[PDB]
Amino acid sequence: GSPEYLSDEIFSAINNNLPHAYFKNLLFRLVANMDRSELSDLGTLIKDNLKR
Amino acid sequence: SPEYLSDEIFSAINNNLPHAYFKNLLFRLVANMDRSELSDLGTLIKDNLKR
Amino acid sequence: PEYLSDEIFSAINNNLPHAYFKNLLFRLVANMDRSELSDLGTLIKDNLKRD
Amino acid sequence: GSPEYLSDEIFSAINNNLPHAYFKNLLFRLVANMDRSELSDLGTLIKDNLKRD
Repeated sequence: GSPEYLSDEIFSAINNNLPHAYFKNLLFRLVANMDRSELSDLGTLIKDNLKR
Repeated sequence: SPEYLSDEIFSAINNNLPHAYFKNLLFRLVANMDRSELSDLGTLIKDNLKR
Repeated sequence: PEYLSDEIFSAINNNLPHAYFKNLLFRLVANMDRSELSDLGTLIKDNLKRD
Repeated sequence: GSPEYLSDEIFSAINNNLPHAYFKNLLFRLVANMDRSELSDLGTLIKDNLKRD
């Protein structure tokens, strides 16, 4: 029975106290752990994000 | 200050973060990046898509 | 971190000298201060350590 | 026979007209395709280069 969502302000405030580099060591290790489908899912989200 | 974080210490890091942090995490960070940043990320993705 | 496309990486390198590709790594690691050195140092370890 | 050695000045010259992001990109394409053997090689060598001040 534990909420699956992190409010913005709490997100923004946790990230303000993480080792800066973590935000690439994450994506690299994330993108590295993806498969084909995970990749187009990500490519497309990226695609959208640039058009918006 | 390292540019890369070691495995077991990055686990130390993640380990003291509630799951909520990671839920739709990929989404969020992607939500914040730059044009060249994400432009960069798109290329890698398109690369491994063929790589 | 700028990403260099699989096609922008290939292009360049084929226009690089065959001799340029000779033990680049010592030159590089030579042209790689201790800071860098340790970063990539750690990484190889991790890369290796994996059971 | 083709050369297989480049003077420190040609190398360096050839590096300055190289995109700033060539080496990091280059550095990990090598790494990524190294087996346990070469991995262990470069560590030992990074180690060696650690204290060869």
